[PDB]
Amino acid sequence: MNSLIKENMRMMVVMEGSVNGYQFKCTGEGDGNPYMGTQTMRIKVVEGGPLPFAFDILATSFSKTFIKHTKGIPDFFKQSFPEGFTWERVTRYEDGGVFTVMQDTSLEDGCLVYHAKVTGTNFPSNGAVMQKKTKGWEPNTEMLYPADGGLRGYSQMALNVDGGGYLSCSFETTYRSKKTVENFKMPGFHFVDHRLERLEESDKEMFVVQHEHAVAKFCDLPSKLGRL
Amino acid sequence: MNSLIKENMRMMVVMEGSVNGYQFKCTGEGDGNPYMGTQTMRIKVVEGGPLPFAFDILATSFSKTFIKHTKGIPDFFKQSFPEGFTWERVTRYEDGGVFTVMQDTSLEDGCLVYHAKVTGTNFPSNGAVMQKKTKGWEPNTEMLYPADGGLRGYSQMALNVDGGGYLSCSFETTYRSKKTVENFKMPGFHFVDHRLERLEESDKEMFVVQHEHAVAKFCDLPSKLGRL
Repeated sequence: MNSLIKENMRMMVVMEGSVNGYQFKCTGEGDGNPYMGTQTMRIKVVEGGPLPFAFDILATSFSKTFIKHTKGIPDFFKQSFPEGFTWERVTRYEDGGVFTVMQDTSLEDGCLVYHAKVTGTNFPSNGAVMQKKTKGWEPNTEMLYPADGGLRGYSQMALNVDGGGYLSCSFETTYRSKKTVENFKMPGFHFVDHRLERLEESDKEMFVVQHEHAVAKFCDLPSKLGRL
Repeated sequence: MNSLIKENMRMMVVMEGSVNGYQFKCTGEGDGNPYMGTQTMRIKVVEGGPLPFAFDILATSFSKTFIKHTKGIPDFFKQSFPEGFTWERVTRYEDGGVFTVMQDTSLEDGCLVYHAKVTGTNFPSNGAVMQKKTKGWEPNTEMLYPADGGLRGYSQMALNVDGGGYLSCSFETTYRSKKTVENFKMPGFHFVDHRLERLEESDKEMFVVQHEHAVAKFCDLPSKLGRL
């Protein structure tokens, strides 16, 4: 309902960085329905492939404009255009892996443009990520509230691994709008349900197709205090 | 649908421990509708009151039998009777407070009986908890999966504070059944939505009434992979 965010939008991304020292670069292009909360991206590893670590640890770093907003929840991301927004995140893994990201989101000639700078370290050589024994993420519920002149999110995610168990992680995200705070409506406390899925891959994950469904919502449960 | 867990059940609790060294003891009694996911408890501070820290940090330690289970999710807790279950948890606060709990849940003469041993430390003297500037929890979504011969949960919660912002925390819980694993159905990966609310208080929180609504569920979002 921002005139610049159409019911169908394209996006492209460049990701550069390293994991455990292993330098790489990826590019991607995709499209989605921003108001329906759906999107698809086709990603290529263009430098350093095939990568010696699980592509799953990169998956959350490739698109916040495509969240369906329900109930009365203002859309931090769609309201930000044309100025756009940034996000920064630190993910911590249960077996010691760490992944840090700085992301810029812009709009140019009608297409969303993403740059992600990423740094991963301390993934154990014996672990599912460096042995490529990982098998995709579960859905998850992000918890958000305004903080520090931006929007803070907190996430906890479970990564399936070979044999049938899970590797957990958590992250904190700080989302920042390039539009001045006086010129958009800030949301309050809310949730975003996510379901990040891999649809296709080839060539030892040198090509990956990912999809996300995402919906901003309140907790569905009734309240004894008349609270959202 | 365990014959020992009736549609209305009573419970009683004893909590003993300390926070920042401050010893205390609480007792409580309540009742609820286990299959509806609702419960109410009336709690008294019987030693050490009035407490010099926010009662809100004790709130999650006072009842897992009262979760409404949807879809196909076996109920770890209701299946455990008559043997019962335990839980252990470590909560970590964003301003450094830490709270550790060991809990036993039994059934005696038709009433649920809880014992919670709690230890809290490193709450800052300047913080909302020790200045009693806290104003109740937001709802939250716990993420669970079987692990270590038990059920693991991961939670992240936001505590309202005076002035309008939040103090965040996270915790990991290990739930263990006293019934042998061969004799009940273990759930898979799932979520529990919670809404823990304070309804009444008196006497500088020497008396507190709390309510919880809790529902076990899958993520509501559609999947491109035919997954729950």
